[PDB]
Amino acid sequence: AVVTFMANLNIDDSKANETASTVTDSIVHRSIKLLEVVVALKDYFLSENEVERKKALTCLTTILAKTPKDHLSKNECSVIFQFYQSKLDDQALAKEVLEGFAALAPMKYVSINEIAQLLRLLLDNYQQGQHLASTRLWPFKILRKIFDRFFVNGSSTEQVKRINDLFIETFLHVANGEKDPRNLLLSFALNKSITSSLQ
Repeated sequence: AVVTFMANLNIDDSKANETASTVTDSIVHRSIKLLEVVVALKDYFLSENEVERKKALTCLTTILAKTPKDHLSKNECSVIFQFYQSKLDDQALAKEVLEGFAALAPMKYVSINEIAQLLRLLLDNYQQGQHLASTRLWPFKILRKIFDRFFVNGSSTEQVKRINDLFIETFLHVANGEKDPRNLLLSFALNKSITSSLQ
């Protein structure tokens, strides 16, 4: 418990990769530290300033990404809640929760409805891609992972069909405003893949 507390105090000093490796190794080895770290960080971002909130969220997303193999299904479902109420209550920090969605996506203990709730909510309240280069850049990343993991027809379309059609408009949701080449490559590659993959 003391190790988690000192790591959470030191991350405020921006130790960068020093604390990330230690926290991820501890989580992997113990496989029970996820609840301890989330409850320890619960009051960490409770402060009014958004700086503390995003500094906690970036490391939480990093440690979630580095440990996607093992995670409780009920805990997995509980993960989404605080994130989308973080979307709803506060703004100007949703990018970190976008990398959080990208990190929690590879987890395969997701119910048929929970992934449906994710895909429905991710574009509705936020409306990603309104302005600024990165805010329109990350949505391509998150859609790339969500396509590569489960949206692709790995198991045909026995129960995924509901996402398929709507996916079209979210790809259209952030479009007609990309000028830097890397977003252009993202759009071209995803469209080329989706022409063959999608029915």
